[PDB]
Amino acid sequence: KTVVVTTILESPYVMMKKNHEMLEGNERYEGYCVDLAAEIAKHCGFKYKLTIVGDGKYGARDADTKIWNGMVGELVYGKADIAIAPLTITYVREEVIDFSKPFMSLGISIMIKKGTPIESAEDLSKQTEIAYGTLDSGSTKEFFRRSKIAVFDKMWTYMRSAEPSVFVRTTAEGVARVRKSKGKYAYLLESTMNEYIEQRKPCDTMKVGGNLDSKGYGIATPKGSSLGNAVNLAVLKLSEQGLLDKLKNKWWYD
Amino acid sequence: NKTVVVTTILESPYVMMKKNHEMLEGNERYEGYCVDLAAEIAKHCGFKYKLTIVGDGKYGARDADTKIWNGMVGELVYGKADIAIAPLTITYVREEVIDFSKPFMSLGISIMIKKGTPIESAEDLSKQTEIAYGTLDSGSTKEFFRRSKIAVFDKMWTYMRSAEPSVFVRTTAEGVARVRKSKGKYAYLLESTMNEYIEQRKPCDTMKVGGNLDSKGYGIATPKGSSLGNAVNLAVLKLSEQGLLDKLKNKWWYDKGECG
Ligand SMILES: C[C@@H]1N(C)c2ccc(Cl)cc2S(=O)(=O)N1C
Ligand SMILES: C[C@@H]1N(C)c2ccc(Cl)cc2S(=O)(=O)N1C
Ligand SMILES: N[C@@H](CCC(=O)O)C(=O)O
Ligand SMILES: N[C@@H](CCC(=O)O)C(=O)O
Repeated sequence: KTVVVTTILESPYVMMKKNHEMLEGNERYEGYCVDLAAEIAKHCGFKYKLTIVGDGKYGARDADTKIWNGMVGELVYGKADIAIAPLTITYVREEVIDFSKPFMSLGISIMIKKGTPIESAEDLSKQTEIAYGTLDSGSTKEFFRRSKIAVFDKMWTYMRSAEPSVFVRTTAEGVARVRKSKGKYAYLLESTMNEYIEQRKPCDTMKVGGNLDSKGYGIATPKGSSLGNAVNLAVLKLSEQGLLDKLKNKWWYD
Repeated sequence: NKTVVVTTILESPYVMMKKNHEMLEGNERYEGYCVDLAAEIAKHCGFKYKLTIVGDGKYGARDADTKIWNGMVGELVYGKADIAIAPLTITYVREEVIDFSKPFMSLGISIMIKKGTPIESAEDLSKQTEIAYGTLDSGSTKEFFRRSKIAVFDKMWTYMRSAEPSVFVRTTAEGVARVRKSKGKYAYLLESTMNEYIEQRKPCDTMKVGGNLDSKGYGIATPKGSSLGNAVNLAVLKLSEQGLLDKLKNKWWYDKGECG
């Protein structure tokens, strides 16, 4: 009767507390999604255990084996009962799992070293001095692979063959490359993470131009889960009480 | 298979009467964002449909006494329509009685003023009484202020609910006209989508001030347990990821803007 929640280490959604080595269970973690999980469980009235996804991935279907990895796979293959994390609502995912109404908005955004002469995605697709890449096994990478839009298709064709790999396993990994590469690398990531980094030291990164798309994160359940309805209503309630806004302010507090 | 009844509402630029509507019939009488959206959705889910303007011209609220739903929500609840394709706001009380797809457009509650009006925030409105302000009836915006426990919004509700004469309007157009005619003495609380649209229409004498008071979206609504729900939801996501929804908003908001 304990609900297994799958989630992922991603600041400021889920982070390890200081001195977590002597802590146990859910008390090991803090962040936006940790608070969110507590509020949902309170409303739906269930006990839950937070577990970090084994592979540290969000969820992608390996075209070769047609096997889902990451948090999506955990739901699909019955390892978890619910995903509470910055998991992007997409078409391919909605085909295999259920999403609640979005609890937070985001768009794919460009992260440049401050001062970098880039103002748009067109600018990136018209230069080769500055490199660019995305996170592996995520919705951002799938966006460019699938985009039949002019600029985005060009950006993808460069990215898929880039040597060495412009793709990273973690968001933190992509952050460093923008910083190290002296303005020769632009990271493609979601505006939420981008806006978060923009506020943190050494404050040398910059969100540039508008978002490339418009979407949201949603709480995910296995298809035909009895938990789905109550969770969706919980999210809506929290939104209308303004609690989602206060959580955003709290963890993106400058 | 049967012709699907679509309930919707005459709200610019979502559903508008074509210039030659009087010599047109069926769905051909109408044009707008939601009309194009309905065509796209129907094509993917492979159904034929008939657009129907909701009888009472309301979005949907539940009578406190009779517990009866009006507007487009009522149409779905009592089985008069199979689907709603309109700027219908996703809310908690509505999700309890009908289903919504994932949102196809984002909005927040915003403030409309006549240009030059000394108001830059909702707190500015709550602090004064010289400038009156209100909302649309039978809609999600009015329910927001009625239900809010946030001090400034509750202060605004306490004012609005007892204001004389009534600061509430029956249509968006009535609300816009009231802003334009009141010489800066009326501000209108409406959804950012509507606000931004009007901002681009002649006489170009209004504007949106401050940030949005909340964050939500419009969704395609179906009766609970409808078999159309899944296909429609998937269709909305597909159109979103193809960039179709962004192109539709550009077409109806800014591609024909009249204020430069
Ligand atoms: C179709 C649908 N769209 C457009 C939007 C729009 C805004 C937000 Cl905050 C979330 C979503 S989503 O993730 O529910 N999905 C992609
Ligand atoms: C909870 C949920 N929230 C926060 C949001 C946020 C952004 C958009 Cl575009 C739509 C919605 S909604 O209408 O699906 N609903 C109110
Ligand atoms: N939120 C994304 C991961 C972040 C990214 O791909 O940039 C997902 O759900 O796949
Ligand atoms: N979109 C609102 C109506 C407009 C408003 O209330 O401002 C609704 O669905 O109730």
